[PDB]
Amino acid sequence: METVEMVAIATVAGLLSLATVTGNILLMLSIKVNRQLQTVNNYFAFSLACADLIIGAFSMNLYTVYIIMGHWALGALACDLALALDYVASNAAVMNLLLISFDRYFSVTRPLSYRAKRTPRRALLMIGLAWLVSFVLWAPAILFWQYLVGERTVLAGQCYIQFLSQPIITFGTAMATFYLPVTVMCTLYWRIYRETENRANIFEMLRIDEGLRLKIYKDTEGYYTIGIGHLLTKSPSLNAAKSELDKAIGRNTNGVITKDEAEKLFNQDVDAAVRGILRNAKLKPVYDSLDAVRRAALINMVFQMGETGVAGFTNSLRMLQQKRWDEAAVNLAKSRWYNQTPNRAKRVITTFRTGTWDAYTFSLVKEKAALRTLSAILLAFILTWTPYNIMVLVSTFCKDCVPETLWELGYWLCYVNATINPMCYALCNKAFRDTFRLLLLARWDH
Ligand SMILES: Cc1cc(F)c2[nH]c(=O)n(C3CCN(C4CCOCC4)CC3)c2c1
Ligand SMILES: CCCCCCCC/C=C/CCCCCCCC(=O)O
Ligand SMILES: CCCCCCCC/C=C\CCCCCCCC(=O)O
Ligand SMILES: CCCCCCCC/C=C\CCCCCCCC(=O)O
Ligand SMILES: CCCCCCCC/C=C\CCCCCCCC(=O)O
Ligand SMILES: CCCCCCCC/C=C\CCCCCCCC(=O)O
Repeated sequence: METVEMVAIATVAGLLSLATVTGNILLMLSIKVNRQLQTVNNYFAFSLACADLIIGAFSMNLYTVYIIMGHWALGALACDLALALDYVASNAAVMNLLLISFDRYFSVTRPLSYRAKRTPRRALLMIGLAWLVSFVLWAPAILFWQYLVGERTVLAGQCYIQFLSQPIITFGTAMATFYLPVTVMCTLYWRIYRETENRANIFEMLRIDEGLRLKIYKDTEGYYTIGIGHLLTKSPSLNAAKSELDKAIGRNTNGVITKDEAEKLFNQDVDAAVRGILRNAKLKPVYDSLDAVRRAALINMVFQMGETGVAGFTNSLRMLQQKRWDEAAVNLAKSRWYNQTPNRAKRVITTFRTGTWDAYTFSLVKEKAALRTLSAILLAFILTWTPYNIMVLVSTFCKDCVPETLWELGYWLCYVNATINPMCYALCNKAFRDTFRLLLLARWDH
């Protein structure tokens, strides 16, 4: 190729590599230097940054030299090893995105059961298996295909994957590395968004009715409580309540906690309440029949009265499962509950009557940094890997239709995912953005 083309491509690919190596190092150092970033989900982000660092420093630079030189000069053994390192790191990134998606899925859908298992030790176990599965699946086929076929069909001065020669096998790998992971992650995201907004509404409902307290207080029984009726301990000690609070959050709070930390505790209490409802033979048929809004009004009653208290409304529960909401509203209002808390009872009864949030006046979806990051890193994956996967799709129906140049650009677009991944964290998380700025200004300072 021309000397002018060699300089132009080397500069663009070089600057892209520099942006990839810098961004993923900044992401890794951020989790290392900042304690507030040292969360179980950020262990997977560190693992993803490791895969993206190989892509930036090794894959990108070595693939660009291969295109510029127009041939492979390092030999057949260096070639297959280079391709093995490349494919395993690229798949490890996809596996890490699946780990981020599943962790976010189980922590939102199951805040009680899953957070018993959500320790850093289990995150490290899942990270290692993800990297090991990527290796066991792609490296043996990359290196030993030539021995199983009986010949190395890749010429000297050429470096490419031998088993990806036929377009149907390329499509097979595309299904396993793109089409199936994307489908799985999208289905997981629709469930995470629906669950998050559903739980938020229960949180905002009880914030109006029961009340939210950021500091440790004593309940009616005299036990230390926090947030929306979250029991810390039954022990008559302030320090014991503080120790149990620091255990539940993971930091030295010393009495005071944030709204988001109180929401985390409340969602464990919602899971504990729903566990009791399904285990109660008198509350299970009505709960299964009610919609998301009317289920929350039943949970509201469980948080105030208790399991057996709501079960006392034999007449009312029967009319709610029969979808006769005007009838059940009359029986619910004619009780000791309505007389004790008239303002709260009317709001809950109206919720059962209408099946809407008109009694409370609710705000739109508060898209938390974690939800925004997941959506950004998933869209980043779809955007950068779509060109190559469309080329694979047209390759199956069109033999040798895709030119050498297009494959080279489609390969380079897949690597751009590694460049834009730390940008997604910076754009969605304020704690990452500030640490990125902090580390960059600290590096410029000698
Ligand atoms: C480092 C290196 C050196 C070379 F000489 C290469 N030759 C060659 O064809 N590649 C490909 C580059 C793209 N990569 C993708 C495939 C889709 O999944 C994400 C990774 C597969 C190997 C080479 C890579
Ligand atoms: C086991 C891990 C795999 C890594 C080992 C593969 C060998 C890679 C060697 C890289 C040396 C860099 C030389 C740069 C010139 C490239 C010239 C070319 O081949 O076109
Ligand atoms: C050729 C080089 C390949 C190296 C890949 C190694 C596999 C990556 C392993 C995972 C890194 C561990 C992630 C957890 C770090 C915790 C960060 C912290 O909070 O201190
Ligand atoms: C775990 C780290 C291992 C990485 C070591 C990399 C060493 C690669 C060395 C060069 C291999 C060249 C061997 C000659 C192959 C034949 C060349 C040809 O087909 O023209
Ligand atoms: C021959 C190709 C060479 C490529 C080497 C890089 C590929 C990574 C391979 C698998 C190692 C598995 C990583 C396990 C480390 C555990 C890290 C942790 O979770 O703390
Ligand atoms: C950031 C954007 C910059 C993009 C840089 C990459 C530019 C590469 C573009 C393609 C030029 C095409 C090269 C000519 C190949 C001819 C092969 C043929 O005739 O089939």
